[PDB]
Amino acid sequence: PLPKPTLWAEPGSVISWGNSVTIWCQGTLEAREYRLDKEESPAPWDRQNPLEPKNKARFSIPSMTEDYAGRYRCYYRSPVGWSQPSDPLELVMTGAYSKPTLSALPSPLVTSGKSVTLLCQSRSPMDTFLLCKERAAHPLLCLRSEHGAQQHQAEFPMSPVTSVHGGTYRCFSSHGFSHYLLSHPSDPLELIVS
Repeated sequence: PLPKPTLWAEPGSVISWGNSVTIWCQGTLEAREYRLDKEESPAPWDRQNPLEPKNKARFSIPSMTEDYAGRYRCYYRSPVGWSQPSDPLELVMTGAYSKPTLSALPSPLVTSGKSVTLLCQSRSPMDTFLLCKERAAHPLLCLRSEHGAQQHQAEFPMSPVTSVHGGTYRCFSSHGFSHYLLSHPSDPLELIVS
């Protein structure tokens, strides 16, 4: 088997509508041709006669839209044949829906040891809500509230609240059936612990 190439995105896998992202696939110097499949799209989604140095291929997305969110796999051909496919790359878009609101009950000012509930609310019916703290770069990996029935809010109970929980939070809403399409992030909520 010809070993799979490596795939990544710059700046990364979470891109706001209208912003730029580049998908990079790196095989070897023996690569004669790179191809990218997008999940659920006709194959191949794109292709490149590498050059480049034939070491890597660049797939540019100048202006992100919902048509680009989802997963991608890269495979390449050398004189020997076709490679195994790369691990899939998830490309998440924010801005598919209006921003939700994020608030703290009873207050974002919390006494250490007590509890608080963060409330994320959406105008559009949503079944998935994600609560992310500062420095969380991958919203899909954040605390998640999933529901069968559509909702207009999700609660994130936090207990106990201590110094470590202090910081800035944002929430996102989505539908689980299109989980790579997120709302705009909510305005930031600063949790202040005393």
